[PDB]
Amino acid sequence: MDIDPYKEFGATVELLSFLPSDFFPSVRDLLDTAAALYRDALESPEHASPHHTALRQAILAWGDLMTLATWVGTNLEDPASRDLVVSYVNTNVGLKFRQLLWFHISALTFGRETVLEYLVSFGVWIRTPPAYRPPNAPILSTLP
Amino acid sequence: MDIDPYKEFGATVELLSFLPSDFFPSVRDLLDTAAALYRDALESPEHASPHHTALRQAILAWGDLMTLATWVGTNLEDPASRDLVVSYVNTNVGLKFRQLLWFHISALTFGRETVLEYLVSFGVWIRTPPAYRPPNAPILSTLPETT
Amino acid sequence: MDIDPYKEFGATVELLSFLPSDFFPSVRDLLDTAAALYRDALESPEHASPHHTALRQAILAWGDLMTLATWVGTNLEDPASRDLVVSYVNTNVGLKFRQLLWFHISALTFGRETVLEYLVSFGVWIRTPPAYRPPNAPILSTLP
Amino acid sequence: MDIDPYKEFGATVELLSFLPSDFFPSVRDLLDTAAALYRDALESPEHASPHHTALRQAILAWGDLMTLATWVGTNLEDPASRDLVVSYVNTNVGLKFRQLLWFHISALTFGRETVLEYLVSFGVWIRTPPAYRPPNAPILSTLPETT
Amino acid sequence: MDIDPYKEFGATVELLSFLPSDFFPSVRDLLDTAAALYRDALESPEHASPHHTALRQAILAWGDLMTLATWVGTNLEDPASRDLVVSYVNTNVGLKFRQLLWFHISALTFGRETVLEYLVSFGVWIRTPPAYRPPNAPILSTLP
Amino acid sequence: MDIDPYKEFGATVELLSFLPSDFFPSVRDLLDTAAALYRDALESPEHASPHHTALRQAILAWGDLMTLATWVGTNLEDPASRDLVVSYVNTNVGLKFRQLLWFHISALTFGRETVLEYLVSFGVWIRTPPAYRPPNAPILSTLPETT
Repeated sequence: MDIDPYKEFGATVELLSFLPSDFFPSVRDLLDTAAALYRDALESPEHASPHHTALRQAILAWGDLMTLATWVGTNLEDPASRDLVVSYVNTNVGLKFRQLLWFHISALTFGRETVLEYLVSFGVWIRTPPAYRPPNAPILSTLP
Repeated sequence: MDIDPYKEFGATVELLSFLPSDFFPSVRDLLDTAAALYRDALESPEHASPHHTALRQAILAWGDLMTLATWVGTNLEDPASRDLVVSYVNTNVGLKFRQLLWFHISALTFGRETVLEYLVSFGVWIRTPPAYRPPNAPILSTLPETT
Repeated sequence: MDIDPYKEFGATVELLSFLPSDFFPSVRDLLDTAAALYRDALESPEHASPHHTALRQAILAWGDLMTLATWVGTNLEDPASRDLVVSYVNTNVGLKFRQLLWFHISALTFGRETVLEYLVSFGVWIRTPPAYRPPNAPILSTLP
Repeated sequence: MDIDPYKEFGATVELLSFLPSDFFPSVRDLLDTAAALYRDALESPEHASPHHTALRQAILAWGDLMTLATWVGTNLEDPASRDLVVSYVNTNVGLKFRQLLWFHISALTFGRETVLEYLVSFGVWIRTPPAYRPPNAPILSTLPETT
Repeated sequence: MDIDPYKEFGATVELLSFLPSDFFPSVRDLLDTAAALYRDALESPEHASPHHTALRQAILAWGDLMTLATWVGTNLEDPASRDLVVSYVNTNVGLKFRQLLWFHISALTFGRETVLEYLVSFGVWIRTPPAYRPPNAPILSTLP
Repeated sequence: MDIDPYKEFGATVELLSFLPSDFFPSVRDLLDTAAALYRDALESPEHASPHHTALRQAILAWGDLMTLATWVGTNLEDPASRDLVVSYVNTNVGLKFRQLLWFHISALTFGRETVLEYLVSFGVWIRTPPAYRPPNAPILSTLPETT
């Protein structure tokens, strides 16, 4: 129905819909990265931040998902439709799950509020026309 | 790798699982009830308890899952394999959801602690064969009143 | 020689023998339970209450039994005795464990005391004829 | 699964192997030793030291083991095997045993701490050249060892 | 076996494995640089920071190593295998010893904690796609 | 250039070296013992004393060294030179390691100060010819008790 996993973290999907998927790196990179960065905490009895809790869902859902996606190519014998599904999956799926994936990470990496900026900010960069906006786009920053 | 979305919720999946599918109410039922219950606060931006959040993810998750389930029969035209997936889905998959799903609901509705407690004890129930264990398995008791 | 495990907690071998095998769920089911609740608490560097140790022992020997048992017939081509080993496995030995096994676990969540009285009152239960025997065998209920 | 029945007293297997398989006496020796020393105790409903348990446990275990070893060829007398396994057993199993088995024993006799110690320091002895070490490694006894 | 020289400095190898060797300049540059920057302190009776202590190990190990590597081309007469070993060495070896080398230096140059950033940060740069991420990558910075 | 990984540890290599190889226990032995001893705290992120750290480096170092030693015989196929390097390695090289290696271990196990002290005195031992110096060279004495 109607529910935005970003709103509770005080956010909006559109803000993201208007910074095309092409951006958010490939799940893997994201995965591997994030993973072995907090693995310990990740598998800890303390959901310090919602992000954490959430995270896994996307993980399972997906992990368990791909774990299934591959199955398709086992108990099924019809390469026409079998090798077709993988498409919509590893593509039109990673979408909502990639940016989001990253998105979340970004917090622990940097911070909730702080994040906002990189969002809107870029929003300006993008929308702002080709000839002016210096290709040197916004990037997840420093400390102060 | 290996992670348990209950590590924080002081419990484990490996455990619950015993649970014969015959236990968890129909997906929709679960969806309805759940939603139908806390509806407002749900779509609210206020993360009261993590449980809430994740749950929501499970939603979109299953959301697109079904939002995709309808996609299966839409673009794919191979009535043989088509129904072979919808099955595994609404079943071999929903399980994990329905399973955990419900549990969550139960939490807020009965309080994280005591909740598992029920689950716990019950454990031995099933881990108990026929002729004995009264067919009156313990039930989600509306939290007993006072002391 | 002559020593009873149930003694360090005041109990005899006959005691449990009042619930002829058939009751005690089988090994697997049992095991899981533990780790399924004390995963870490198990491999925890603390001996909170002996029990654990005991348990762990049964686990060892056992874990070694199942490591040797499976081995019996795979690394040594054997006759009318590669499927006849599993026979004794279950019946006269594993039993003692299953009970003692479960036995502990139980108390580890119900309080050794009450735990005892369970099989106790229950004893008469089973030993008290059917048509008359109460419509419900007392169980390791959270207490109520 | 995985677990070290030594953490129960802040210990790990490894340490063991470091030592020569031979090092530890054969069960028999070991067995009697205690049975003739602490028998009175053990049998009593006092868990004084967790050790007690594990100890006796290993005993049941092995007790069944040997009550099984003799059963290895009770009803059936297989030619090239029946005594080649009762061999392997003591070979790759009684090992894990005796080590701790004894360890345990002496321990209660020489308090946990001191116990650990001895072997520790002893360790290097062996893993240290000839004319650069005492006539032999130090010994057990009570008051002598460090903290 | 299993041990990470970076972990004690609160770090992880992977973080580094995912920023390919090609990055870390040639040992020499690194060496000469680092060397005559703290030489004094380097050969001082005070291991102020572990980095120091560690450092030399890699140094010796390597210094003493190359000191040997060259030997290969002395008491050995077989150019086929002699001139082959140098390969795996000056390449597949400098690896773990270069980034690490630098890595350590980086501290004294900048600082422990501070470092972290340049790591993760870049992690974002890299992973982040070609068309957007401005070639102007992260670089060891300033003071505040 | 010229550096001494002992400058900080208040000592020098040039010194120790006298030490006839016959002194340092086998590499493995050293590895085992060492590891086997402080195992946990070792793989721990907490730098207690620098000694620890460096030591670890020596590990990887030798680690890849051997991790490479196995590489030698794997890809290179010239049985003549092959064994000519493995030798220099496990010997002409291990030396420095075994040498220092052990020393470290000794430190934590006996305390930086007193440790060298032993080493020190010993110095004159070897620097002393036959017929005199009792073949009972001073030994790593478990730190004498009290005053």
